[PDB]
Amino acid sequence: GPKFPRVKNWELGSITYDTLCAQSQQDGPCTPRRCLGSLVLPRKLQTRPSPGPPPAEQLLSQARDFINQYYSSIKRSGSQAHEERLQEVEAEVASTGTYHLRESELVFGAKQAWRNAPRCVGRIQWGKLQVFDARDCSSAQEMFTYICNHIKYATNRGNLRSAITVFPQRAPGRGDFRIWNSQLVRYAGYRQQDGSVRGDPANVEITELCIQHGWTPGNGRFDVLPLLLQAPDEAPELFVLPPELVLEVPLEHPTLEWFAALGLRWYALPAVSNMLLEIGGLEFSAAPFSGWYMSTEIGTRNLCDPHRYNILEDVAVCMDLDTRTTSSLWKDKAAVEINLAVLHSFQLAKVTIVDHHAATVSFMKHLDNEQKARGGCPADWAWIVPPISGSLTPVFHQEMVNYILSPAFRYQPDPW
Amino acid sequence: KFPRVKNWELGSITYDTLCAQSQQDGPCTPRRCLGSLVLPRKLQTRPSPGPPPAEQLLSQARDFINQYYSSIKRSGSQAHEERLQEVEAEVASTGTYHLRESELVFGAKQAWRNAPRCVGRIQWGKLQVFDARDCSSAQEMFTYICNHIKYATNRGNLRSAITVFPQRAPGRGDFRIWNSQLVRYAGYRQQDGSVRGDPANVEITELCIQHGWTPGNGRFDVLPLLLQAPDEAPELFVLPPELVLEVPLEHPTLEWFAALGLRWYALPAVSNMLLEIGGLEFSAAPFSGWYMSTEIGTRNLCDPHRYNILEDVAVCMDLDTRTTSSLWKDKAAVEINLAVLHSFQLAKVTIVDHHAATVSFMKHLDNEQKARGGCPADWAWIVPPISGSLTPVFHQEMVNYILSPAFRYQPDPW
Ligand code: HEM
Ligand code: HEM
Ligand SMILES: N=C(N)NOCC[C@H](N)C(=O)O
Ligand SMILES: N=C(N)NOCC[C@H](N)C(=O)O
Ligand SMILES: [Zn+2]
Repeated sequence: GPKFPRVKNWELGSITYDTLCAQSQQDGPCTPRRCLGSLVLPRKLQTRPSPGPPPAEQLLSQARDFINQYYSSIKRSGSQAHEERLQEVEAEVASTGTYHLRESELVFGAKQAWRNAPRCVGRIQWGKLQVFDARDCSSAQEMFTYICNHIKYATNRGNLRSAITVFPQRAPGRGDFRIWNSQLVRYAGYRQQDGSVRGDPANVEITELCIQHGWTPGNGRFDVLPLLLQAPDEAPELFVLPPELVLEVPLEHPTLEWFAALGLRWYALPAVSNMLLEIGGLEFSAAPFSGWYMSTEIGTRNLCDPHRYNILEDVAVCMDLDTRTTSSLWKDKAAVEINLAVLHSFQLAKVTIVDHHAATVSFMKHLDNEQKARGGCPADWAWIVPPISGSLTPVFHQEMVNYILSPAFRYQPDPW
Repeated sequence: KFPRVKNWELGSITYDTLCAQSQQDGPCTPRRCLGSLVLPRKLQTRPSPGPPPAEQLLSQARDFINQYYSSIKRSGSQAHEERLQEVEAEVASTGTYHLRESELVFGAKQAWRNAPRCVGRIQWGKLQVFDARDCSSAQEMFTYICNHIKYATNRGNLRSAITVFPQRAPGRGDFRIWNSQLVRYAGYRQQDGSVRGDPANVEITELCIQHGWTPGNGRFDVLPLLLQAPDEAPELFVLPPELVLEVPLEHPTLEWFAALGLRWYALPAVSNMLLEIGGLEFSAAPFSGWYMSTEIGTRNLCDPHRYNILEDVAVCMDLDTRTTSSLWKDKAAVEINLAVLHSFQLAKVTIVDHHAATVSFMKHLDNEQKARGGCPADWAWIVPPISGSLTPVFHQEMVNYILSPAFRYQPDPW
């Protein structure tokens, strides 16, 4: 039949065609010979640093293209305002080499970039995003203030609200605005003497970087790291977040009274801050965004991954499960009780959280919405399915097509 | 060119060079990835309007022969050069050729090894290959099938096997086994849209009745086989009950579990795939090994469009079915997978849990890295349907491609 990817839902038997992928202008990692679709960081999603300004011709088309998406969203394609804005963009690129977005355009692309994120299962909220314009920012100290305002608004005392703060874009012959940390809120990872790590092994490099930059270290599993904010052509400056601004949740179990005594906890606000935001060819090297957690992110990946808190065994022991044999499914039993702990603790502290069931069910609804609106939705299957109970969620049975659409959130090299 | 692969749990890195030997294309392109698609019309070996191009067949043939002689280390020997002569001579005159039993045995093991969606490929060298290429009727097919079953089952101490029926011939029909597996439970579409038994088998259950089978009305009624000899209507054969080992499910601690009347067969024998070796295609080549507990406990019994027993168990367990946040689904699933492992273990029937299975797969990945410089894997299929990140494979990046010999999907004969 149709000349587009046929996509099927095995639970429902329903069929759809993805026509939206025709819009993709950025190549992926796969070729007809092999699928490189399980690679976390292929050199097809990552945006290398451009030491020199993008070729005027290529910037122009990415820009002309973005403006078109913008006007189509307001339903003024072909209009005088549309054609004028186009002439205005090339005029600016012609004399300066780059151009700038209007306030409403930035808000559009930012929402669009989230909307285009293949690995995000919470895109049913894509329209609800508070875009804080911070393109006026000119110092690392000011970045700190904006971030504190971001955390305050976004955290909203446990009734979290999605938001992103856009700092100045990459400008030729001038350094980038960078947040060295991966997230605004992270736990320190201390490299022990015996070789191990106290805290979060993931954050070991940044922890040592903060120390080398004047940070006075603590020695706990859950120490919140300080921000290492960087302004153009200046070394990064260290800033310590006010404890009152960082809302955390002490984990406890609804039935297993001893879970509380484990001293486990997690911060309520998830804010990626190392990702690059690309809109119409313009690159925003620092633009932290945040929403709310899905239970499995904390209870399974963060707490149970081998290379993270790895608390699976400790909980298994407390539960008195046979940790000597795999066929007892002690890893399965503990993980379920740990996720149940994250859910219970957050629901008690009145902090926002969504479980993997409700989360995937809502993404399916988002998929219907997008089929009607754009004829498809770029989705990364391995990332959409929860790290536990996979086939128990509707998304598992949903085939997905993955591709890159702009605007978008891309990975970028570490500033060091 | 050569994909840099990484394991995020150990931070180790390897370059897959084996992908360079892939000659068949997948559904992916640089514009988009379709790797999560179960069966694209592309890879699928559908029927043909005549005999395959001699040029193409000859090249896939010569290639395979090269593989075999490399395997026995006689690459270059007179026996190697004379087998190429025989194949060239035979293709040039008959438009096809035939395989020696030994080569077919090497092909089948290599087909399994190259299967990207198989997590148990560590056992790839251990395969009993029954040469059934001297079959001329459905009745003979059935006797060969009963032989395969009786052997593979081995009173519960399961062994991996494959029975290879006559290859495909241009202008002639195909030897086909209509059932997707030798052992399956019936799916009776009841009046009110409901489905008694296994929903995934509703169509084949109907085909059997259409062909004269007298159906039951249980949830676990073993289906009869519809075997088809070339250009002939399929025939109905009922498997001898003694041949079909089944395991009654019970929980080690939940006494009421048994009362649910749940059970599942011991032998997983896929009978609808096509085995291609050196350009030749075997439309009927049922193969079997043993179950990984998740296939039964999670997928077969818990999938929405399958038995879908999740809620029932949840209620017996007296869980909070009101909200999704009480994780009742996850809780019921873990106990269901447990009951399976207990039952198959109490009954002395081979079964491997997803933890043991994936650990062995990691080991296999290692062996293959040294052996052939890579290993095609379909991440979504290798990672079990529950506790994904709780297993070593989840944290392993994988490269997926098509190597030959290979098991391919094929159209339904009806
Ligand atoms: C509203 C709540 C949200 C939920 C529950 C949600 C959930 C998730 C989850 C489960 C992931 C997987 C992360 C991982 O496995 O590391 C993810 C990824 C992602 N989300 Fe969302 N998300 C939310 C909000 C947002 C917002 C507000 C943005 C941006 C404006 C966003 C952008 C992304 C991106 C770009 C990724 C990719 C992460 C990566 O590549 O490492 N998400 N999200
Ligand atoms: C030794 C015991 C074996 C175990 C534990 C094992 C396990 C598995 C599992 C869990 C899958 C995925 C099944 C699904 O999700 O539907 C699979 C797929 C498959 N296995 Fe194995 N396997 C074994 C033996 C074999 C043998 C003997 C062959 C071939 C001669 C084989 C060929 C394949 C193929 C081609 C697939 C893909 C199935 C499909 O596409 O539907 N396996 N196996
Ligand atoms: N936006 C959300 N919900 N998460 O984004 C990534 C958060 C990361 N998986 C973590 O667990 O910290
Ligand atoms: N070879 C093995 N183990 N299985 O292959 C598929 C069998 C299928 N998962 C089933 O549930 O019957
Ligand atoms: Zn792909």
